[PDB]
Amino acid sequence: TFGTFQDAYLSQLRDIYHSPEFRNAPRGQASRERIGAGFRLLDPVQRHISVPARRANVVFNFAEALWYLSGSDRLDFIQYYAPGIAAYSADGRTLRGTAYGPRIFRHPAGGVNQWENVVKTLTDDPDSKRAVIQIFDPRELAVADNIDVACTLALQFLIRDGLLCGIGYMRANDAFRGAVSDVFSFTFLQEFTARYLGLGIGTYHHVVGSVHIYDSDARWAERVLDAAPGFPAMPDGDNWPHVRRVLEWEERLRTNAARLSADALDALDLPAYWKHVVALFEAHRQVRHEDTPDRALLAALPEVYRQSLAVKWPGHFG
Amino acid sequence: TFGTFQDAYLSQLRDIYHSPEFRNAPRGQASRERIGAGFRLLDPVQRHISVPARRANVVFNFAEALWYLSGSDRLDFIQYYAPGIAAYSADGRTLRGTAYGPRIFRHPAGGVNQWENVVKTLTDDPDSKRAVIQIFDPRELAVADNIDVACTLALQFLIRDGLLCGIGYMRANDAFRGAVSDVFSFTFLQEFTARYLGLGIGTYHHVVGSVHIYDSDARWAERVLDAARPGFPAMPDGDNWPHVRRVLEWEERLRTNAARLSADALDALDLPAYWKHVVALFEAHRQVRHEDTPDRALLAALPEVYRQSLAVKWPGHFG
Ligand SMILES: Nc1nc(=O)n([C@@H]2O[C@H](COP(=O)(O)O)[C@@H](O)[C@H]2O)cc1CO
Ligand SMILES: Nc1nc(=O)n([C@@H]2O[C@H](COP(=O)(O)O)[C@@H](O)[C@H]2O)cc1CO
Repeated sequence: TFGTFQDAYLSQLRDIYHSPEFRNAPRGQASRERIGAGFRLLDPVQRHISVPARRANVVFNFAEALWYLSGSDRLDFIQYYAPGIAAYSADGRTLRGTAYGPRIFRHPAGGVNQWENVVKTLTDDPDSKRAVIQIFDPRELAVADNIDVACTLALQFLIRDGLLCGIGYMRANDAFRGAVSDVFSFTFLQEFTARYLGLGIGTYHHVVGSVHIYDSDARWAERVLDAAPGFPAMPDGDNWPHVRRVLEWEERLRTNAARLSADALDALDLPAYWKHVVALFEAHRQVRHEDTPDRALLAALPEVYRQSLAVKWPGHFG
Repeated sequence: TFGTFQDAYLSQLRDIYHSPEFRNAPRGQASRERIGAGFRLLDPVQRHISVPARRANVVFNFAEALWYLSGSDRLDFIQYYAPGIAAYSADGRTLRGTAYGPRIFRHPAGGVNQWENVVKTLTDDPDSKRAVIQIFDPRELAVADNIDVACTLALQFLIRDGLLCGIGYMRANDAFRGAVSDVFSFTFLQEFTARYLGLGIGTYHHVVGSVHIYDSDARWAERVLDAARPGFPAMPDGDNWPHVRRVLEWEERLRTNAARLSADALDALDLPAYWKHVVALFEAHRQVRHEDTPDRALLAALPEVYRQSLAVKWPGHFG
């Protein structure tokens, strides 16, 4: 049990690095591995990694989470934030097991909106043990040479003592890279669902069949291990309308069809929390489309976001 | 980490009974509960509970595991061994989320045989992290007033250092009743698959979202904790499918009382000893359920673990 994700993250990293149960190479990828590893987070909202050596990218974090909420399988959206992700796209325009959006909101086994069913289930029976969103699909193993098989099995939500608790079940997780965005996204969905239901946030449990550090990340992992402000709360109630507007801005900014000044960002008809997210996308637009870094944009952000930007793009925001 | 399932079972039962995290009533069923609970078993073949006050039923345990291997959703098969399982059947004919057989061998999503796909995946890439059998299905929550939603999410197998390791992921598990048969069946599947692949048996990991004791079982759970050996036999090496097919033939004939076998007939069956003993369990159960003469010579030839289970479960017949 840990207070924040960062504590759990570093502890797990040091477990796998120092005492791997196995060294092997699934699909030719040499790794240090532990089996059946998990942890419990007391404050899932504190979901960010702030160790400068890790250079955690809060823009990608929100982008992935919102990509999931959009229900999209499209590569163009997500690869703009994570260029290496195209390696998992067979067709060069969609992602398959990597795209959790369709798994949540239109699962290929029946075309089911599981999020809605979870909400209904917990509304009809608050104590329910059945409120599960399945991610993995039985057909992913049926075809050979599949380059993108879902590594998350399911996400479960439970209301306990008036608080929404979350559990992520994974068959496999990159403990150094992927875990950072996976735990961010799962706890983001947990918080989002809690606000929708009018509940407080409980604990988050993470459990994984194979947790591993790829040997190709060993140097960077070592640098993070040698190294050594609060994440803001999402506003109460139904955030879908705000998410819809944020997604409109995301696309306009990503395609460089529009740009927002510090004053224009503050003028947006959005809660402060979501204004800052759009601000992250404007900052990312400045990077990607080589536009002038706005220091006034930077100064208005929550400190956690300022730090992430300054460390990730020090030439722009340092 | 525990050596045997009994050690893990008793430790967990004590945790939930005496130190529950929550008290609630999902679907109106008052319970003591802990969230995010699991264990590791170093010796998954030792999968049985022998505490007399628990009255663990080894015949049901094998019947459930074989019911799964048969790929069947039929109620008639399984309710013969566990009459109370009828409560989860909406049609009096089949089970839905309780029936893991079809989920494994012809999953609702595509009709996929996931066991075959797991074996192929591990054959092509021994180190694979992908060898998962999905159990749960997204349509189960879309069924209005569903009385039988799968509580197992998935089973995963990994080949590590020449051993097959197993992981059972469940959204919910009854710590008193269900856990006994679930861990039996999952470790049975694990062993069966290891033998088929020519591997030794690795660790078994059990991971559960909600682990609970129902208040209706509190008195019995207390008797077990207040009350608190011989080894469980190993399944033969190699491909056991042919033996399983033969055992399922005998299972059907004995259950329907369409056949019966004496102790000497059982001993002379053309099966490995391990599987002969399982057929004998079914013959013993037939004697009980169809009111035939108990064969004490049958009882005497069984492994001690099975003798004990029969003696405690049916003391009037085998005590
Ligand atoms: N969300 C994810 N988390 C992750 O940790 N991964 C990583 O990508 C790997 C996919 O390779 P396998 O299908 O061989 O497990 C996982 O083992 C895991 O290390 C991938 C995704 C999907 O992009
Ligand atoms: N294999 C099983 N193990 C189990 O432990 N169960 C128990 O049956 C309950 C089913 O009710 P829910 O769908 O409300 O979780 C589970 O919570 C669990 O307590 C049921 C089955 C299938 O009949």
